[PDB]
Amino acid sequence: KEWQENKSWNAHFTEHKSQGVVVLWNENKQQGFTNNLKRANQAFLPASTFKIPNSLIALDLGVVKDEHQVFKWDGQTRDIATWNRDHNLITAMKYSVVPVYQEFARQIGEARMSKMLHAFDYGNDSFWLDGGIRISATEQISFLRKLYHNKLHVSERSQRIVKQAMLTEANGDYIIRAKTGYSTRIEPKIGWWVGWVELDDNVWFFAMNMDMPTSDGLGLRQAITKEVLKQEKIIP
Amino acid sequence: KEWQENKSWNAHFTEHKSQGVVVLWNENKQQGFTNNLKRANQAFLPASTFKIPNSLIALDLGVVKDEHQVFKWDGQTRDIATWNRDHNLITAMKYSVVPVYQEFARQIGEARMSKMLHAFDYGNSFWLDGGIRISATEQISFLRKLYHNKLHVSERSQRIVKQAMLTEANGDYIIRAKTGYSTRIEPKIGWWVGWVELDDNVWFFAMNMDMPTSDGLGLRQAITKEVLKQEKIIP
Ligand SMILES: *C(=O)[C@H]([C@@H](C)O)[C@H]1C[C@@H](SCC/N=C/N)C(C(=O)O)=N1
Ligand SMILES: *C(=O)[C@H]([C@@H](C)O)[C@H]1C[C@@H](SCC/N=C\N)C(C(=O)O)=N1
Ligand SMILES: [Br-]
Ligand SMILES: [Br-]
Ligand SMILES: [Br-]
Ligand SMILES: [Br-]
Ligand SMILES: [Br-]
Repeated sequence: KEWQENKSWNAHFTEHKSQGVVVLWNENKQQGFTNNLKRANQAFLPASTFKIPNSLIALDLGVVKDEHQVFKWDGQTRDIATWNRDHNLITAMKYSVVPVYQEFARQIGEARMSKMLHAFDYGNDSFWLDGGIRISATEQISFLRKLYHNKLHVSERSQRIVKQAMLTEANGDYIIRAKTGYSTRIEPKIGWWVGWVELDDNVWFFAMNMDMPTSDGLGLRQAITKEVLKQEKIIP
Repeated sequence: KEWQENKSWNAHFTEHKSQGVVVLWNENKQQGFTNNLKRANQAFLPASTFKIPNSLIALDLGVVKDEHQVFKWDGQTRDIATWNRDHNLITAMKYSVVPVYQEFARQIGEARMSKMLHAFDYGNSFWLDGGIRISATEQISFLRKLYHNKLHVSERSQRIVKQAMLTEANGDYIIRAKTGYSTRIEPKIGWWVGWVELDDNVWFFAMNMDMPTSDGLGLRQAITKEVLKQEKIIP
């Protein structure tokens, strides 16, 4: 619908010698805001943000029975400690456990994965890491709004379970449901944070990506998004 | 002399795809604020902001008798229309009439210019392409002496220059200020320095910003005012 460029948010990026985009969508007012309309509409690899639709499809097809089912560690030690243990959907999403999601994708199969992504109108195996799938910030928001309103073609149940699994932060002021991403297999190397802020009276959808040349800057994904949310008085 | 960085003002620069510093000084609270403590303390060529001390010295030495004395156009046409006419101190300051100020400087002479700038503790054609340099915070320090009539020149000299600095006034505020554009030496910068008089307080300000072309000159005032609006110093 209607979009507005707010170049003042660029200050949040330059303060950290960083480049990227934040996109906000005010659900009540049906209005979007971004520091960079062009980058807002540039498609990148989803990386770990692909765990949202992967989770939805796995649940809807019964590849994942529920958020309690245990996926046993395969015993192969990997360089992220949190991966080297048993997981359920909740902890697999929280710790971005690629091995668990690769197994989901194999059991889903490329034919069913394709029909589901087409039905989700999601962007355009390992394809979400080093393959052809691409999605923009504004496309992330468009997908997330369908998930929020249970409007994706999968069961309501599938959508409620994934939204539970997206829980990141909650207090008396706000709830954040979101997914982090880090795309390194193809240039440019970017960090993602996509999801939404639930308030008493409104929802603010958000999608941000930023240049991530090294691991060191990963915290800026959350820190820069929150600086924008603070500035717009969406959270304290 | 306590200073505080307020990085939120950087929004006013980035909104205009621009880089620079604004420095504010709250006279009542004796506190300063800037978006960039480092750039606040970087010295640049004063350019037309040098007309403030040049005016003060010219008046104190009797090179300029008063704000009404006429400086006759020398008849040489220059690329700034407003320069191609007679001027007094008021219009020479308003239109930044370099030829008038060069004549002041010649009659002052380098010896008296030097002793006066030392007595003013001012910074470290010389103000355009020479050795004189001043920071935003040094501008504020000089302007506060002018405001309080504490520069070593006559009170009269100081009142006349403050009159000549008048830029804008209404029922909300008075601005006394001088614009500058430094182009002879890199980096090319715009200046706006002066103060905002309110009923109960004075806010000193000094801003400079990268000015690669003529196109952005209005941002000197526009960005300073966005900061003054945000801090609720003016509506
Ligand atoms: C999601 O964005 C994941 C999270 C851990 O940052 C990344 C992990 C990579 S594969 C493993 C690379 N790092 C190993 N130490 C990934 C992907 O390539 O899509 N998602
Ligand atoms: C002050 O900053 C001046 C205003 C007009 O922008 C600016 C003009 C330049 S050119 C000097 C003119 N040369 C001969 N008449 C200038 C400077 O060079 O310092 N200041
Ligand atoms: Br929940
Ligand atoms: Br991640
Ligand atoms: Br007098
Ligand atoms: Br006056
Ligand atoms: Br000027």
